[PDB]
Amino acid sequence: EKTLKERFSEIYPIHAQDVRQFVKEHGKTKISDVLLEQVYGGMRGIPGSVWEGSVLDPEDGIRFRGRTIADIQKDLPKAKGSSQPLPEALFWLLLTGEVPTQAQVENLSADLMSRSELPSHVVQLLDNLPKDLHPMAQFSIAVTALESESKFAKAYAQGISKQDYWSYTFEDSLDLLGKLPVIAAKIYRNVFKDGKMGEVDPNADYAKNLVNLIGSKDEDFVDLMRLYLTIHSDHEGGNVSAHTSHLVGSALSSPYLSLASGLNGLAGPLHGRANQEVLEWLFALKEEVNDDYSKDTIEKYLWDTLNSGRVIPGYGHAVLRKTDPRYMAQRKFAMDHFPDYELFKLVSSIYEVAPGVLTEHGKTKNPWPNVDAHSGVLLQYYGLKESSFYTVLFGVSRAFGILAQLITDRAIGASIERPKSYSTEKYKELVKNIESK
Amino acid sequence: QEKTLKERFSEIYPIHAQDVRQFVKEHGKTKISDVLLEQVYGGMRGIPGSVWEGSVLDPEDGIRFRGRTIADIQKDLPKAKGSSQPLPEALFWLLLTGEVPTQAQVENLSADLMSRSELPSHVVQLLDNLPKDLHPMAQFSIAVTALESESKFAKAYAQGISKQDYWSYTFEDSLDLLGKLPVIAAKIYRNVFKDGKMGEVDPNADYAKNLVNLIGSKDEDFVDLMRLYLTIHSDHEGGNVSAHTSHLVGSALSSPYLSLASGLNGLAGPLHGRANQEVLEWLFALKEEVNDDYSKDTIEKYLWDTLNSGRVIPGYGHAVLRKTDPRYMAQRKFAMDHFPDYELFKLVSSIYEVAPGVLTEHGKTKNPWPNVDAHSGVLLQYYGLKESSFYTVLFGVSRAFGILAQLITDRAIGASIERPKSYSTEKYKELVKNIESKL
Ligand SMILES: [Cl-]
Ligand SMILES: [Cl-]
Repeated sequence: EKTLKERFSEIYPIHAQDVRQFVKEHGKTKISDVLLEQVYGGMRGIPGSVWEGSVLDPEDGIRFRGRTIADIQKDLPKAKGSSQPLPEALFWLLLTGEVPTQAQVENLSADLMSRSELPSHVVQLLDNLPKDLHPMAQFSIAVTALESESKFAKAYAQGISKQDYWSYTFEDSLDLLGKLPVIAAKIYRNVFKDGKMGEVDPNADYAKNLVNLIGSKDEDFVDLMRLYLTIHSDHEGGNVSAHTSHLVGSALSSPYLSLASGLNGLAGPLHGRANQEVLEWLFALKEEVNDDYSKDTIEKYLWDTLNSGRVIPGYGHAVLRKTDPRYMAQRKFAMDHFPDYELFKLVSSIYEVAPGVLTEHGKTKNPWPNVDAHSGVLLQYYGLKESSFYTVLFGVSRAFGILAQLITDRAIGASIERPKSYSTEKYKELVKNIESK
Repeated sequence: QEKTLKERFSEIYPIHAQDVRQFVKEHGKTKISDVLLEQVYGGMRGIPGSVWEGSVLDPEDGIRFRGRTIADIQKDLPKAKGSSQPLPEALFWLLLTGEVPTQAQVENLSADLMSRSELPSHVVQLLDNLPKDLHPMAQFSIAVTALESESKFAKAYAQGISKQDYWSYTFEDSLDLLGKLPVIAAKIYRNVFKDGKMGEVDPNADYAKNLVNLIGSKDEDFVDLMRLYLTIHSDHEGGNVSAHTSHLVGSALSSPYLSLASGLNGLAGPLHGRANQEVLEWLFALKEEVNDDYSKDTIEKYLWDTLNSGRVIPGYGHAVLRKTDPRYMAQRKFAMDHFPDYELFKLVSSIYEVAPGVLTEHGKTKNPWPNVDAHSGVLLQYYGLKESSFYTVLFGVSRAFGILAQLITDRAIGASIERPKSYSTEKYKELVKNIESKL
């Protein structure tokens, strides 16, 4: 059977020619306006990214290569005896657009584990960093330190042609992905435990390797991380982390510098800590209700929150018109594994009444929860109680979607992202000249 | 006593914010550009997608810092005593406030940066243990990211400050970071290319002098060159990859450390921060081929060969600027006042005398004039900075002035998070087809 690289080598030329023909025959078609309020409002609504892996369906939720969450939960290969989709199977789908067989996933898992040994200088680096340096900073530092191994950087310096960039980008990406669970686990053991990691089982999959090194053999913990790392793998190219990695990657920086930069954007409080924000709100709610998850007590707390200008964290979509299927997938996991967990029963009680209160409030068009409203409770259940580590887990997942698009961008020879800038003084000049024609 | 940078800026940004607010409220619906399909598939070239106050490129007069040309800042900005060169700390004041600081204000700002220049021990340990084969730019952004433990904005945000006070902690982190950048860069240079031994910071020295001192020199002509170098590379609009990257990461409220580190990683890209080294590599190849013959006949032959072979003359040819880069002329003048007999400079000057006419007669170059990158390497080579894998670190030590100036301004006016919309190629096809069917 074909490997991932072999199958992608047959698919990318078709995509590259299709893109060139598409732009040649339709490049002059205007697809949007640029209003002054958009360049001053973070380019909101501007089509400014070509991202193949995932598209947000406003009616069915995020779609990975046309597949919904229910689609990948049904079609993607699973580990033996498990019901959860494997994140490396989704990576295959993101990169190629095709569903891999069972044997292709396991061979890809084995290939990832064979690339998972951290170089000596990275282990030394991480063991000496102070514990009060945030794990996301330690995360992107470790990723940057792997640049000495970059096959793409060496290939560029040795005059490799542009049409061969993808191959070394691919190898760097798989080299990087194999070491991400080891880096994340090393940071977790050093900062929060005794600094002792296990060893990488070469037959373990991506998620199982991360959980084992973190320090558990619980198969239910392994299944949760398979679900977690899958559903967080990709969400369009407009978000800060995806856009940052594409931007740095478009100047031909290696996957290591592109992922490290994307992680720093994911570290931003407005981007990657929605998980932590929900959990702090849950604990602040739990301290005043004291096991009372009744309809009246929760609805009163929700009305007092909505009437005080605040919002319910994790609720209210801008575009999605129903409950995030990623939220439902985590809800099914909790109901099958620990339905009587107090922190879940609190989350479940909010889900039972919060859509109705937000609707009655009338200031929320789509009163439904997202993935971040349900992820922290499951992590807490398995002992991942240190929320300052949650964005690291987010980064271990989203790196799949980030590196898939990075490989694709080099395969088609995507150009450097360089828009034009003006000062406010100059924008007032441009606008004055336009409005007086 | 005169106002500090923080005190003067705190008086200026409320005016800038109200002007931005009223401008967008009245004119927000005005269309300023189109988005063609070839643009979203072409890196958004020509798209207005950034608000960058510090610098704007004047197509006739070169890059302007808050309206000031290179000649303007050479005249108006304060200088170090006995020196004719502009101080980068002075340009930073101008980039942030739009106003020219006094001599005493620049000196107190230099002293403040030096008081924050002490690297914490875990950064010293980290840099010393990094292997020599790890690229300096990678070590540069690693060390900057390691300083995140000192971030006052990160600690204040977690405590729960108001949105109106974001800029204040962003400002402090930015000055804390600026003070340590010469130390980080010099430590890297000693460890990778020298004996790993470094001097101590002089609390009375300026930003460029501290950098040259720790690298291992006290030559005043070297210090003056670095004053000029760090000044003219400080900022160049907001569309370039490193400036755009730091704005994008900063728009998610990441600290200046993570924002600058991400910007440096973009600057490390071969298509962004290596024009200086590309020109130098091409200069050395010419010298080997011409056997040190720099005659007009010999150089013009080599230039026609390069253009007829389908290649470009590195550093020559602007897309917009219609004359020689004033930053090139400022560097040409420095060499003629310090070492006009240097052979490598005579090569650069010999090229400058004949390349514009050759490119013009060749007829394939609209603006056949050299940029700042055509002349920076030869100056760095004269004073012993011959390790070209270090030039982008020096570029970053300068460009961080403009990056951090805009990041402070972004937080002061509460700039929104940059988040455009993406589509797959399949969805773009459906979008284009529906648009064309209605035309
Ligand atoms: Cl985002
Ligand atoms: Cl650029």
